[PDB]
Amino acid sequence: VFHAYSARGVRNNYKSAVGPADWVISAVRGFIHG
Repeated sequence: VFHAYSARGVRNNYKSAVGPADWVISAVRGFIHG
């Protein structure tokens, strides 16, 4: 399909994974200095 979707919802769901992404990325950069 290519209309029944909702980009405004897909992205809105992405910004979510971004929340924890800070932890994951934080652990990466945090371990780098480890």
